[PDB]
Amino acid sequence: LPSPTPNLEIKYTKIFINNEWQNSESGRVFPVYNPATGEQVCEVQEADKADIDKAVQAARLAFSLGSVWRRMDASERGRLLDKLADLVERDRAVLATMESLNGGKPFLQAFYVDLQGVIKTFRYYAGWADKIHGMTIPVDGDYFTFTRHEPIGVCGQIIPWNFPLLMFAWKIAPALCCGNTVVIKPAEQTPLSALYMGALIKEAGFPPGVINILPGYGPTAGAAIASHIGIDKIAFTGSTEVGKLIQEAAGRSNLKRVTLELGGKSPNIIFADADLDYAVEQAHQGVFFNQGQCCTAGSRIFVEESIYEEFVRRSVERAKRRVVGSPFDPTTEQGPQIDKKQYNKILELIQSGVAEGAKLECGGKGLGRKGFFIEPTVFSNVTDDMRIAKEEIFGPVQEILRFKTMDEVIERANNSDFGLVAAVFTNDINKALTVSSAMQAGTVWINCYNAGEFGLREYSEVKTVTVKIPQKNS
Amino acid sequence: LPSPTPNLEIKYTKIFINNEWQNSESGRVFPVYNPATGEQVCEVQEADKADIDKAVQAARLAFSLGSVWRRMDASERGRLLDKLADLVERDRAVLATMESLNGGKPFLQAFYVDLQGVIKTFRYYAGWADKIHGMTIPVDGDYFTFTRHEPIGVCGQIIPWNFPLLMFAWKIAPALCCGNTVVIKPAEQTPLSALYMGALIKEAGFPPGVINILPGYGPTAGAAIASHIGIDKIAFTGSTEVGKLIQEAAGRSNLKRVTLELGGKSPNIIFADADLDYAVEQAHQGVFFNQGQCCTAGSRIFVEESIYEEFVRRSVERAKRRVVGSPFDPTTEQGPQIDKKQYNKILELIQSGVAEGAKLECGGKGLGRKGFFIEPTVFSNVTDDMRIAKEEIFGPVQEILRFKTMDEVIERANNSDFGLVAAVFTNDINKALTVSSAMQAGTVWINCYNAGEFGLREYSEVKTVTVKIPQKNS
Amino acid sequence: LPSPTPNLEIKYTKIFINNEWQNSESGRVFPVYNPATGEQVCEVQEADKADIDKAVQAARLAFSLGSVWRRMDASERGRLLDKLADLVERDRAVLATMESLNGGKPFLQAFYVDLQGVIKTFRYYAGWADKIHGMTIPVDGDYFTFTRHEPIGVCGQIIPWNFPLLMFAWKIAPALCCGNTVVIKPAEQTPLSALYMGALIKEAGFPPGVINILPGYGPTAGAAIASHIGIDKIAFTGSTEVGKLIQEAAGRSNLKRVTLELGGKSPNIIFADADLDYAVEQAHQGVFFNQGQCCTAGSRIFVEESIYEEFVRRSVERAKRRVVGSPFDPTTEQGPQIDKKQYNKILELIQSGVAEGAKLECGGKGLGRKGFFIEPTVFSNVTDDMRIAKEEIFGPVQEILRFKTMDEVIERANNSDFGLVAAVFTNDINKALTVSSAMQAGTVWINCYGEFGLREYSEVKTVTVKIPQKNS
Amino acid sequence: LPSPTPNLEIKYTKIFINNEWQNSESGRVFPVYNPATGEQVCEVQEADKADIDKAVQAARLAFSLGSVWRRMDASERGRLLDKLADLVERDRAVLATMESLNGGKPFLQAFYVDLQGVIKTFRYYAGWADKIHGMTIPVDGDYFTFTRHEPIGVCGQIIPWNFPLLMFAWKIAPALCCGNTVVIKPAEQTPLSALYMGALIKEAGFPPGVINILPGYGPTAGAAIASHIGIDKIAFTGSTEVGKLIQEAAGRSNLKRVTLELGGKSPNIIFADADLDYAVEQAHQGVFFNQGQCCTAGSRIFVEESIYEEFVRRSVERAKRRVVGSPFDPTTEQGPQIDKKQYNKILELIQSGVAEGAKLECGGKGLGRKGFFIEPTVFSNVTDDMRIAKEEIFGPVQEILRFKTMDEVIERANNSDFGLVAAVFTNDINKALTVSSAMQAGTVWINCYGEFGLREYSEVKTVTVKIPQKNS
Repeated sequence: LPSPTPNLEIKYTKIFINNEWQNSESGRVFPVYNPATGEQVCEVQEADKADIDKAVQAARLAFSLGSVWRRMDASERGRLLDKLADLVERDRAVLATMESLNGGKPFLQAFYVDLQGVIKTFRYYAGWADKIHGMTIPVDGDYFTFTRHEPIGVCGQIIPWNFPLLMFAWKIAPALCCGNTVVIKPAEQTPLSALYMGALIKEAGFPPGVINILPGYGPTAGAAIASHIGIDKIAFTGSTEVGKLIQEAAGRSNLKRVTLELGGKSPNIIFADADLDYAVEQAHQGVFFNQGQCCTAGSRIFVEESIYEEFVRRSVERAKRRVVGSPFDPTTEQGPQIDKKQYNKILELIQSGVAEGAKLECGGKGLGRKGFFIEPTVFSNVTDDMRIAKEEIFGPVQEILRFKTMDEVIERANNSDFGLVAAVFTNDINKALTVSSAMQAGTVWINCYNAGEFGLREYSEVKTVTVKIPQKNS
Repeated sequence: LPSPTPNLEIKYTKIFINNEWQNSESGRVFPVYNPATGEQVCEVQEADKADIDKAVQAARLAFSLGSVWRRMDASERGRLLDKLADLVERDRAVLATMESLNGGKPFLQAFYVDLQGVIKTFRYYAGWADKIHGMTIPVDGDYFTFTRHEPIGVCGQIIPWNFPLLMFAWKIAPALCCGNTVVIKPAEQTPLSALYMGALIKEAGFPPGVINILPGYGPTAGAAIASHIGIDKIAFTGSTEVGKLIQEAAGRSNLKRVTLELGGKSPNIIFADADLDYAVEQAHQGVFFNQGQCCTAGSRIFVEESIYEEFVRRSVERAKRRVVGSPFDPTTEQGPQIDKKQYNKILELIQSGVAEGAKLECGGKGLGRKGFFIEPTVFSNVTDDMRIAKEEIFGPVQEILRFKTMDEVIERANNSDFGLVAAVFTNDINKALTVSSAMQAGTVWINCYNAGEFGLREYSEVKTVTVKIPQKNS
Repeated sequence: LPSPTPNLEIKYTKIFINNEWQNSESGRVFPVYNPATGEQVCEVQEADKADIDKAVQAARLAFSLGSVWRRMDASERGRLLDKLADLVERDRAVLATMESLNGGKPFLQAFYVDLQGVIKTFRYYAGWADKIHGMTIPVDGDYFTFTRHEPIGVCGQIIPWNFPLLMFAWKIAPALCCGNTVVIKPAEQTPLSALYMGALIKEAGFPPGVINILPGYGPTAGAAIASHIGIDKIAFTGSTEVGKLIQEAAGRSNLKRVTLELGGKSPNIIFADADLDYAVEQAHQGVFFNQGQCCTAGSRIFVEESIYEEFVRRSVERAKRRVVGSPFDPTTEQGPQIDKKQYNKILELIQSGVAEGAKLECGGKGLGRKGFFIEPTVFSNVTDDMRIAKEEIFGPVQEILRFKTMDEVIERANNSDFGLVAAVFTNDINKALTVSSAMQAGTVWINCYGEFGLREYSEVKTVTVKIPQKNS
Repeated sequence: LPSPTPNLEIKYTKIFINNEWQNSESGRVFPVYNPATGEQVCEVQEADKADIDKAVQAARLAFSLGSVWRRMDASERGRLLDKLADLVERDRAVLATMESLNGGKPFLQAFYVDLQGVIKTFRYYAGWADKIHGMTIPVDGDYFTFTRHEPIGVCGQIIPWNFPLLMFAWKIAPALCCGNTVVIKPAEQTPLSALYMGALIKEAGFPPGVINILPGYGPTAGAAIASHIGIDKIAFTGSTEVGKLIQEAAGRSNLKRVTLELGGKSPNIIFADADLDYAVEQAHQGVFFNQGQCCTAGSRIFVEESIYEEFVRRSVERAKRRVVGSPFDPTTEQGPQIDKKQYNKILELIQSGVAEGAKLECGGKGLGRKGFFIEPTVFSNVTDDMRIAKEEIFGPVQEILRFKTMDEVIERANNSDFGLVAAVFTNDINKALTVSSAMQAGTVWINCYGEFGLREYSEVKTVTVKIPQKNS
C-alpha cells in the first residue's frame, strides 16, 4: 500500500508556454479549492485571449519545418512519450496525491486506477509513434499512387474535470505520437496535476512550444482557443451545451477540424440469468465510480422483473455499506463532488425524482457540513418519463428501472439523443448477441464496464502523391 | 465515333423520394438551361424544406433496423452497386448526352472521361461493400475486444455543377457501400443527370428511400438538409463561404458530422528539366479541361525563368489552336461556361487582370452571342500581388507566374492559408522529392495531373465490444 | 426447381495449354467414371512431365514482364474474374450436372451450394483484385520506404476431389486476383468440371497461358509440378502423406514456396444446454454432407453425458431416414462414395469399429452393386482408443463419444498431431468463450458447422528512396 | 568516441536453458578464435541432440497454457522487450567489444552500427507487442466472423556469423513480441555476444524456458533442431546449401513451418547522371562494409560506360586508401574475415577472376601473417560470363562492370537464380522508376545502399459465431 504525499506543496502554478513558467498577461489569478474540505488549495495564473495567443505562437513555431519536433524521427517522438511514462511512474504517488487533493477522488483509486491509466497510455502511443503507415494503391494507367500520414499542426484541447490527469494523457499522447503541437486548457476546477505534467514535459525534454498548458475558464481561455485563427484542430470534452458553441465558433473561425466528446446516457441491461452478486457489484461500480462523475459511466439500470426485487435489495445494501469519507483515508470508496454548483444540481435532481413518484431507497441528502459530500442514493420504480431518467445525473444516484421483455428493454435503452454506451449482463449468448448488435451505441460491454488506434487517425491528415511511370507492371 | 442521343427527351424531372417520382409540395418548378444555346431546356420540380422532410422520413425508415437495406448482405449492397454500373454502362450514351446539354461539356469528353469515371466508381465501391473490416484488439485483462464498422445512417449530400454525374457517383457510391441512406441535392444548374440516375436506381432495385434526389437551390433545399434534425451527417462540395455557413447550420442544429469539400488554387510548378512538349500540354489540359470549371485543377502555372518565353509561346499557340464550339460538335475541345453569372464573373476577372499589369497574350473576351462561350485566354508577367493570382478563376484562363529558385516556389505555392493540391513537372528526382514533401497540398501530382479507400472511412462509424472472458491466453 | 442437363455431352476432354486444347505428348488417355453407376463416362488426355512443361512455359511467357496479363490494370483482372462468375452463372445447371455425374454429389446440392460457392468466390475475388494495398513506413533518417504487393508468378496448384469445382475456384480466384498464373491439376477422379472451366476461362478471355488445366495422376503429373524447376509456388490440398513428399520434393528442386492443406479431425462439442433439435441435425449435416468426403468437416462428436442417449437416439433416427440414391434424384440427400478404393477403405473401417466395442447403432455395410453406396451408419460408445476415432473416416460415419466435464472435452479434442477445425454448441456464453480459445483449432464454429488467402498469392517488394531533408 | 572494454572476461560460456547455465550433456567443449590474431579467445559448452531436447522441453513448457508467458498481457511482453534494449544499452560497450573480438568487426562499427540496431530492434517490437490486430469480417448470412493472431509456439532459430548480435536481435524480437518461445543457435564462430544475451535475458526477467540458447554446430545442434518433433517452426539464415537441407529435414519431421533467409546476388546500377562522389562511396561502402560479409554482398557494380573509367579510377583510390587493421584500433575500416575457410575461399575466388580476364586493379592477396586479413581488391572489365561475376563473393572484392543502355542493365541484373536485391544511383526520376519496378528484387534502394516480420510469428485463428438476425 502506497501513501499520500505528506505536506504537499503546490510547486507548479504558473502558465506553461515554450517550456517556460510564465505569469498571466493580466496578473490575474484564480483559486483552486479542495472539494473535501471546501478550503482553498492555492492560486494559479489565469489565462485569457492574450495568454492564449502567446501559447499559439509558441506551438506554431515548434511546428515549423526546420523545427526539432518536425525533423525528429517518429521513433524519437515515441521515446520522449516513453520517457514521460517514466517520469509519471516515479512521481505516481504525487500525481495520485495531487489528484486526490484537487479532485476529491479517493487516493487509493487515484493511484491504482487513474495514474495507472495515464502511464499505460503514454507507453502505448510511445509505441505507435513510428508505426503509423500510409498505403500504396494500384491505379488504372501508368501511375503510382501512395499516401503519407502527417501531423495536422497546432491542436487546442479542452478537457473537463472528471478525470483531470487521465483526460490529459488521453489527449496529449495521440496528438504528440502523430507529431502535432498542443495547447491544452485543463478545467478551471482541476488544473493542478495538469501543471505538474508541464515540468515533467520539460524534464523528459520535449522541444519548447510543443506542449503548452493554459489554466483558466471556458469563456476566457477556452473560448480563446476555440476561436483562434492559428489553431488547426480543436478537441473538446464536456457538456453538450458548451460543445455546441465550440462547433459554431469554429465554422465562424477558420473551419478548423473539431472533435467533440460529449456525455451520453449509459443504459445497463441486466437479464435474470446473470450472476446477481457479480452484476450488483459491477453495476454499483458502474454508477458509483469516481463518485458518479464518470463521463464514461452511466446511471440508467434496467433490471429484469424476475430479479428486480432482489436486485434493489442487494444494491441498497451495497450503497448503505459504501464508505463515504475523506479521500486520503484508505477505506473510503467515495469522495466528495467537484464543487457546489455540481452538489446543488444533483440534489435538485434527487428531490426532483422524489417528487415524481420514485421510491427513495436510501441517500438523497448531503453528508457533511463542509465539502461536497452526497449520501449514496438509490431510487426505485423509475419510469421512462421521470425527469431523473431522461437526464443523466452526474453523481452517486443509482436509478433502477424494470423490464420484462428483451425487445422492450432494447427500444427503451435505444431511444436517445446523440451519444450512448451500453452494458449487458447475461449468460445466454443469443441474448448478448441480439442486444449488443441492437444497441445504437459506440461501445458495448458484455458482462462488465471499464472507464485506441482509432484515436490516431483523428490526429493526422492524409497526403496523397501520384507519380507518372513509364510502363506499369504487376 | 459515339454520337449524341438524337431527339433526346427529358423524361425525368420530378422529385425522387421512396422511389416515387413526385411533385413539389408547393407545386412549384424551376428552369434549367443549356449553356451552349442559352435556351431553357425544361422545368424541374423545385424542392424546399418540406420536400426535404419527406425524403428524410423516407431515408430514416429505410435505414430502420428490420429494413431490407439493413438486413441485406454487405455482399448484396455491392451487387446493387454493380447492377447500377451495368445500367449506367448501358445508357452511357444517354447520360453523356444529358451531361453535355444541361452541363455544357463536349459530348465525346463526357463519354470518354466523365462517364468512364461514373462506371469505374460504381464497380470500385461495389467491390468494397464486402471488405469493410473491423479489428480485434488485445487488451490488458481477461477481455476480448473487437470493432465493427457500421453505417452512420441518413446522409445529406450536396454536390455542385462542375461534374454533375461524377460528383453524384463519387458521393453516393461510398455511402451506399457502407450501408447508409442518402438525401442528395444536385446542383440547381445541373440536376437532370442526377434525376435520370433515380430511374436507374429504381431499375437496379435499391429499396425505396435508400436514395432520394431533391433538386432545388442552396438557400431552400441546401440549408434545409443542413439544419434538418434527422440527418446524421452532411457532405457538401462547393464554395468556401457556403460551407462555413453549413458548419454553423450544423452546430446550431443536431450537431451532425459535417464534411466540406471546398475549392482552392492548384499551383503547377514546371521545372526547366521537364519535357516541354508534355508540360505545355499537361498544363494546358489541367487548366482548360471542363472549360475551367474545376475544383480538382488549378490556374497558377509557375515556370522556371530559363524556359519562360518558350513556354508562354507554346502555351499561347495551343490556346490559339484550341477549339471552342457546341458540345455535340465532335471537333469541339472547350464548351461554354455553366451559366451567365459565372460567364460574367470570368470576364470581370479577365478585365481585372488587364487593368493591373498582366500581359494578356491571347483571348480575353466573349466569343459571340450564342450561349456563354469565352475565348481561351493566356496571361503573362503575373505577380502574386495581382488579384487574378490571389483569387482563383473558375474559367478558361491560363495565368503564368515567374520563378527562379526552388525554395522560392515552395513558399509562394503554400500561401493560400488553406487546403489545395499541387503539381510538379521534373526529371530531377530530388527536386520532385523536395517540393512534394515541402507542399501543403492534399494531393501532389508528379509529371501529370488528373481531375479511394479514404473516402470510405468517413462513411461508417466504429462500434466497439469488450467481452469479459474467463481466462486470457495467447 | 431446376433439372439436370438431359443430353450431357462431355465436350471437353483434352488438356488445356495456352488456351488451346491439346493431346498427350505421349498420346495416352485415362478413364473417368461415374461413382453412382460404376459406369465409364469418357476418356481424358493424361498429362505427364512433358505436358507439365509447355504448360509451365505457357504460364511462364504469360507472366513474363512485357505481357498483357502483367501490364494489365489490376481492375481489369478484376473485370475478368467478374466475367468468369457470369459464365458460371449462365452454365450453372450444366456445371452442376457435370459435377453431380462425375463426382456423385446430389445435383440439387451441386446447384445450390457448390455452384453457389464458385460464383460467389469469383465475385468476391473480382472485388479484391484492385484493392491489394502496400505500405508507406516511417524510417529513421532521410529516407522514404514503401511497399508493393506483387504476384509470385507460376503457381502449380494440386486440388483434390471432394468439392472439385469449388476447390478449383477457391484456388484460382486469389492467385489470379493477385495477378499470378496457374498450372492446376485436378483429381484424376474428377477432371471433368475443371476442363469445362477452361472453355469459359477462354470465353471470358484471360490471356493465353494465364490458366492451364492438367488432367492426370498424382504421381505422374502432381510430382511433375511438385519438383519443376520453373514453378515458383506449389499449392497442394490432400492427405497428410502425399503432402510431406511435396514439401520435400520442393526443398530438393527449386526452394518453391509451399502451402499444404491437409485434412484433420473436426470435433463437435455439444454441451447439454444446446438446442437438441438443432444439434442432432447440424451435426448430422456436418458428418453426412457431401457423402462424408469433407476437407471442411469431420467425424468425432462429443456429447455431454446428460444428453447422451437422447442425442444418439435422435441421430440414428436421422441417419435411417437419410435418403440415398442417384445424385440426380431430387430426393437424394446422400450419393455414392468417390471410387472403389474409397468405398473399401470406408467399409474396412466400419468393420474395424464393430470389432472394437463400438455399438453399431445404424447402417454398417454397402447398399447395392453398380455404384458406391454405403448405408448411413451411426456408432455409439466410441472411446478415444478405438482406431475409428484415431483415424479419419472419409465417409457417412457418425461416431459419438461421451464426456462429463468441460475441461475434459477440451483435452480430448486438441489431441491431434496436425490441423483441425472444431465446432461448439452451447448457449453458455462463457463455455463458448473458453472452448473456442482453448481449442488449438484453425477455425471454430459456435452454434453452426478471405484476405488471409490473398496474402499467400503475393510477395512484398520494398523500396527506400534517399531524400534530401526529412519533415513530418 | 567510446573505448572497448579492457581485458574483457568472457564470463558466459555455458548453454542457456530454462534461464539456468548448463554444461553439455556429453561435457564436450569447443573453442572460439579471434579472427584478427587467430588466437583462441575461450571455450564454450558444445550443444548436441541431447541438449536440444532439454531446450525444446523448456520452451514447450514455457508455452504451456497456464504459463506466466501465456497468461501475460501482450503489453507486458513488450515491457520485457523494452528492458532488454535498456540492458543492451547499459552494456553497449561490452557487447560491442565481444562483437569486435569474437567476430572481427571494427569496434566503432559494432558500437555505432550493430548495437544501435540491436537496441532499436528491441525497442521497435517492444511497441508492436500489444498492437498485433485481428479482423472482424462481414459474412454472408446470420453470422459473425473474426480473426485473432496467435503465436505458433516453439520456434527453433538458426543464425549466421555475419552480424552475430544484430542477427540475434532481428530473429528474436519479432518472435518474442508475438508471444512465442525460442531455441536459438548462434554460429559456432561467434556465439559470444549471444551467450551474454542470456545473462541479459535473465536480468530483465523473461520467464524461464522462453529463450534457450544453444551454441554448437550445424550437423549436431542445428540438425537436431530442424528435425525435432517438438519444434513448431524453423527459422534459418545462411548459405542456400544448408538451406535446402533444412527444408527437407522438416518435411520428414512434423511438417513444421520453415523460413529460409539465404544469400543472393545484390547488383548495383550507377547511371552516369548520378553524383559520382556519392555513388563511388556508397558503392564502396556497399561492398567493403563488414569486410564484404553481408547477407547479400553487393558484388556486381554495373556502371554506365560514360563514367566507367572515372568511376573505377576513383574506386581504386578509395580501396587503396582503405585502412585494414586491428578491430580495436579506432582508425580501422576493414577487419579480418571470419575464419580460414572463408579466407581462402575468397583468395581462391580472387585467383579465379585473375585467371579469366578481369583486370585486378589493386588487392588480390592476404594481408599479414597472423589472422585472416585480405587486401581490399577491385576488378575491372568483368563480364557476366566470368565465374567471379556469376558466383557470390562473401568478402572485400568489388567487381565493376560496364553497360550501355538501361534495358541492357535491367535484363542483366535480375539474371539471378533466386534471391536478388538492387540499388540504383541516378537523378533521372524516370530511370529510377523503370529500373526499380523491372527489378526482380525484393528490396530496391534508390540513391543509397517490419510488420512484414510479425505475421510470420503468428497464425490466424478464425471464429464464426451464429447470430439470431444480422443487421448492419
